[PDB]
Parts: sequence; C-alpha cells; structure tokens
Amino acid sequence: LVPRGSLDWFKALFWKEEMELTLVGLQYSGKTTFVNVIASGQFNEDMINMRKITKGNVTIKLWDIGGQPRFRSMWERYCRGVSAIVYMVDAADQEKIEASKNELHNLLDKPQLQGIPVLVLGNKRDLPGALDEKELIEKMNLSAIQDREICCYSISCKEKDNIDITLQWLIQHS
Ligand SMILES: Nc1nc2c(ncn2[C@@H]2O[C@H](COP(=O)(O)OP(=O)(O)O)[C@@H](O)[C@H]2O)c(=O)[nH]1
Repeated sequence: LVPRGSLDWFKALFWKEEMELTLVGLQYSGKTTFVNVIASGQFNEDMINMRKITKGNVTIKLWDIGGQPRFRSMWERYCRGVSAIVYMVDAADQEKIEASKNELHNLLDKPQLQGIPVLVLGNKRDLPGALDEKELIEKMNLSAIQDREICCYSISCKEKDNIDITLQWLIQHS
C-alpha cells in the first residue's frame, strides 16, 4: 500500500506519463542529484554534455547550460518538442545567481522553445540563507517572462523537500 500523497506515490504517477522534458541549469545546481531522487536511483542514460535519461514513458534531456559555444545552438534545438523546461538553480550560491538568470533568459529567447512552460527550482533550500521562491522570482527576474507559463518552487534534493509538488506540476504539464 503506497501511502496516497507520499513522495513514492507521486514518483509512480510521474513515470507512467508519456512526456519529454528538459532539465537544465548551471553545473552544480543539483540536476544529477534530482534525477537520482525522482528516479529512485534507477534509470537509463545515454550520452548524445547532453544526457538522454529514460524511465517509464518519460524522457529527460539533461544538460549543463553555459557549455561549449559550438554546441549551444545544438542543445537548445534539441529541446524543441519538450512538454516543459525544468530550470535548476543552486538557491544557496548567491554569486552564480546572475549567470543563472542570464542563461535562463537567453534560453527562453529561442524560437523553437516558444510557449513551453518553465518550472524554476531553487534547489538546496536546506542550506542556511538559501533564497526562497519569492526571492528567486525577484533575483531571476521571472516577472519579465510574459509569453509563457512560469512557476518557481523552493526545493531540497538532499532533504527531499517539495519534490512531491514538483512531480505534480510536471504531471499537470504532461
Ligand atoms: N546541501 C545540498 N546539496 C545538494 C542538494 N542537491 C544537490 N546537492 C549537491 O550539489 C553538488 C552538485 O550536485 P549535482 O547533482 O552533481 O549537480 P549538477 O551538476 O547540476 O548535475 C553535489 O555534491 C550534490 O550532493 C541539496 O538539495 N542540498
């Protein structure tokens, strides 16, 4: 009996969805850690920087943003058709926020990606002084993003905090 409403409950629901997503953000933001949590440490991975993660009916295109200039266009074009963009931010690394913001805004400035919902995740909320979702909406200038649905949650992969509401949001955007 999988406690209804538990994290395992949402994980099960999530993986059965036929869904493509991109998971992208600066290196060290917690993207690999996040996949490991939501996939319960079991998933398929194929290199394609870019990783194609598969589990259930779900495919995740995982990549670190701000990589080689020659591959940037290729990675952003590889995101065409996804149901959602999940943008991971290290909410406790104040000095990387400006780079994180600028890469997000440059990404959402790409044509093939028009209208795709974005979920910004302020990861590492467990660390003292980490930005909360209100502060991140502010520091990331999320209000400037007007041609799409954008949402922002404060989460902890380490303490498995708000991972459930993240899965629910993703399921809603199948
Ligand atoms: N304190 C804390 N550390 C985290 C959290 N999530 C990930 N990390 C750590 O951040 C470091 C980089 O994480 P990683 O998943 O490799 O980031 P990636 O480069 O975006 O894939 C690792 O040491 C993780 O354990 C979190 O929620 N809290």
